[PDB]
Amino acid sequence: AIPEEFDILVLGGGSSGSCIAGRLANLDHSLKVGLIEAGENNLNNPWVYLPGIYPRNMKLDSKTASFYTSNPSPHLNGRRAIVPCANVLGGGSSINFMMYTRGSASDYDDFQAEGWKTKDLLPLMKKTETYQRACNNPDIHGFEGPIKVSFGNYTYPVCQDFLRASESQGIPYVDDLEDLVTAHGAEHWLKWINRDTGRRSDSAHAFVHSTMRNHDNLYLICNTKVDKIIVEDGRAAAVRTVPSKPLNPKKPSHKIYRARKQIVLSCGTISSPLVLQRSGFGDPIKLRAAGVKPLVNLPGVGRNFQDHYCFFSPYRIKPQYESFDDFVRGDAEIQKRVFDQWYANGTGPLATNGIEAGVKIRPTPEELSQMDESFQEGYREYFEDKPDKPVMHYSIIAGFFGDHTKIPPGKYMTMFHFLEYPFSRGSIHITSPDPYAAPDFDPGFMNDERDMAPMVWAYKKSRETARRMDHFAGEVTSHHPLFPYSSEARALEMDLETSNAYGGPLNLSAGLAHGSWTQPLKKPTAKNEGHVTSNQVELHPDIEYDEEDDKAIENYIREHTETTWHCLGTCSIGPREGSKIVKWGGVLDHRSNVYGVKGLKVGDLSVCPDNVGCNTYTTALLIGEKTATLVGEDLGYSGEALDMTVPQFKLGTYEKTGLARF
Amino acid sequence: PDKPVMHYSIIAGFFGDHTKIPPGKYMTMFHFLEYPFSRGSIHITSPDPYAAPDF
Ligand SMILES: Cc1cc2nc3c(=O)[nH]c(=O)nc-3n(C[C@H](O)[C@H](O)[C@H](O)COP(=O)(O)OP(=O)(O)OC[C@H]3O[C@@H](n4cnc5c(N)ncnc54)[C@H](O)[C@@H]3O)c2cc1C
Ligand SMILES: [Mg+2]
Repeated sequence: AIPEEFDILVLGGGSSGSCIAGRLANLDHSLKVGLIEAGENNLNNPWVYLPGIYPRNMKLDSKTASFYTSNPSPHLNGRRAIVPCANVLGGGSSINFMMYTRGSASDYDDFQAEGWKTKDLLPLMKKTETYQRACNNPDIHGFEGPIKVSFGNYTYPVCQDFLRASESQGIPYVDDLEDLVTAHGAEHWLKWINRDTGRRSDSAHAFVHSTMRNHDNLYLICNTKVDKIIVEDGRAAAVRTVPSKPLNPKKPSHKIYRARKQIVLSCGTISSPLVLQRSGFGDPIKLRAAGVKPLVNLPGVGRNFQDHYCFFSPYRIKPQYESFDDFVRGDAEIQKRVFDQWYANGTGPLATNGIEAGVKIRPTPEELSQMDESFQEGYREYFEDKPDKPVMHYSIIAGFFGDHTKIPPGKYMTMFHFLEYPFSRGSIHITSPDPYAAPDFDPGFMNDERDMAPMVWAYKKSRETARRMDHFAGEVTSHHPLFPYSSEARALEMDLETSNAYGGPLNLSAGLAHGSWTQPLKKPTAKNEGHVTSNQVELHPDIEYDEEDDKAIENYIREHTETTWHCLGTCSIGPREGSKIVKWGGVLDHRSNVYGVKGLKVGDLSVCPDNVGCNTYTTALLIGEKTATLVGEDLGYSGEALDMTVPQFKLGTYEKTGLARF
Repeated sequence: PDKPVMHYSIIAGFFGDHTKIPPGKYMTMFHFLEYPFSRGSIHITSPDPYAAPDF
């Protein structure tokens, strides 16, 4: 039922690869497009389409992730950060936290490609999603794309508090932070959730599984890891593959698919440089170490790796407030209701991503003056020039994203912060011919001195905005930076009466404190009389820092940052000779053709020369449709019907038609 | 020769605030120095019986 020779191969099941695959199959119908993926098929998989069970996908024993491990680095205090990668069809779209956001207009301009300008990509960004939200800026958001975006069907009350708290810190509340022209802001964060159904909006169901029902000319080859891309006579005409799991040691197996006219790498920013390097694309010197024969000289493959630096800081919440923390804990009685409401209706806690509100930031020069002089020096060259770019982002999660086995029982609200444009640059490289062998690579977290100041400053900022929220009960001190014990900057725990409130009536140890493990939090200043009851506020004292209280936050960040999976770079656009933005030299042409070979293209999110200050999923879709359009013109097909609409039953706004709301 | 310098035992549980520790079952070691060298003091600050001494 599967033929050996596809017309257009599309390696990878990544969200970008599903874009290229779905769009490409659609343009001709007659054309035969075969997609190859190293992972399980995900059609109608309950653990994928329903949004609220996202954290499970990240477990270490979890099937759907690869968990690459980095070489140890001094900068992380000897820490060896894991760098997880998606391993299911649809890529990370089947796994992601479903945060929605969009990068600055300056970002796409920074690629400085012959194309790829924001002015050109705006319509293409507009073509790939419908916008369930009550849009005000309708000249930018699409309104009838395959992928749906909304606020979900449930809303934790945390968001209003986070907004009233952020607004008091001099951070403006902007209705749309995805406008592409903003630094400071706050918003009720959008999610990749189909509001009309409550399902996750991954690219696979929207592009691949929606096309296959409708059209015969698409082949899905799940569970076949790519080994190598055979190339001869200057054309990339084949791709030998191996099974994803080597279950038959005595007789290893492989298969060689053929592509008549085009080939495409959408394997993600980690796997892809490896696949090029196994084919011999790289430095001959670096490649002889693995014994692979160097076919083409591309030093830039594997270089210029880039991430974001998230780190979580939980704060305990009052007992009376709602959280998803007890669902993922997870109780057998709460969880039953949480599912039962979703099947019965479609609107429940399960039908929402955890994160509820968030704040992009660009520091005031007055507060910028106290940052380390190195970062000031970086700010002048990098951000001084451009107004559009945020330096750092943080949001708020209505629960604890982490291991609940290792934290005290209760309900928490956890702040999430990720640096927007880390200066640091990593690398990656294969060590062995074997597909299965783990690459050695240096993500290079905190490799550059300049990356620390914004991190510390955002912890100092987010703590203050979590201290002004109505929900706040006290920091969880075990998961906060290790301040000296007598410091006034210290992370205080929950009150005694709240300790009784969580402990239950029958506890024999609530306020009992021996060993001084934690310090009780002081009562809030009394509400003013003579104010309107709705305007009264009771508030904790502001905290202040010294050098010894800064070193602690610094060590905290060094010892607890990790990849945010916004990884990109490696194979990237630029001159073959080299450029300032890509010191080792680029490998792609502006038309996404790999240098030195004919017929090979990259659809990965790796393509980007430099960071996009937004969650990476949107650029995945966008780059996937760029490479799709490029393949389209490369085939010589007319600009008429060059647009490649997927089948879908469009639902209107509920007031336009009666069949579309929750 | 008779005098121990220090003692510790073992408690078949966690003697402390269970609200502030992750859920599970623990065995907690307990150690107390036998003869601390240090010497303290105590003194009343006020005539009132109820007043807390500084010490
Ligand atoms: C846990 C998690 C949470 C995230 N949350 C968010 C979020 O909330 N919002 C957001 O914007 N971004 C988020 N992302 C990041 C975002 O999903 C990724 O940037 C995006 O999916 C990148 O897509 P890609 O096409 O570049 O790579 P991928 O989606 O990883 O595509 C790569 C595919 O190729 C396959 N593959 C790899 N090697 C081979 C090989 N040798 N042969 C065959 N197949 C291979 C992989 O199995 C995978 O399916 C998150 C990511 C993680 C993983
Ligand atoms: Mg990834």
